[PDB]
Amino acid sequence: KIFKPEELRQALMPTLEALYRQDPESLPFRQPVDPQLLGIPDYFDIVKNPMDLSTIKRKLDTGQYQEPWQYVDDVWLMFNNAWLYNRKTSRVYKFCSKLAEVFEQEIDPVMQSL
Ligand SMILES: CCOC(=O)c1cn(C)c(=O)cc1Cl
Ligand SMILES: CCOC(=O)c1cn(C)c(=O)cc1Cl
Repeated sequence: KIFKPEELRQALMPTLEALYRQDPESLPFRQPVDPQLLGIPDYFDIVKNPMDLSTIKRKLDTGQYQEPWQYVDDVWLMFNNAWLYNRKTSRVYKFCSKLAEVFEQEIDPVMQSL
């Protein structure tokens, strides 16, 4: 079996809600990184394809995903960007690692139900 495109929001939104529920860990991920505002002006020199929770949520609300892998792909893009840009000792890097642990715990039982 599969999750059809029209089933994606109902099946996958709880995994995204679980990320948002992590506070403070999700806070650096809720909106697109604004390099000038955040005092990290080299961000787009390092990160080629930004991704954040608000973008994923909009795509999941508005039918922009056709298959589960596309949602999962954007989530890992968001995490990988943060592990790439931020130092291993940094708050954002460590928050990213916590969110990834939460994501794995939430997405695995959903995808393994198929
Ligand atoms: C996936 C449900 O969305 C949230 O849980 C959520 C969404 N936004 C846009 C927020 O700013 C905060 C939360 Cl908690
Ligand atoms: C809202 C504050 O966000 C950040 O400070 C931040 C977020 N991300 C995802 C980064 O990769 C780097 C920073 Cl500095």
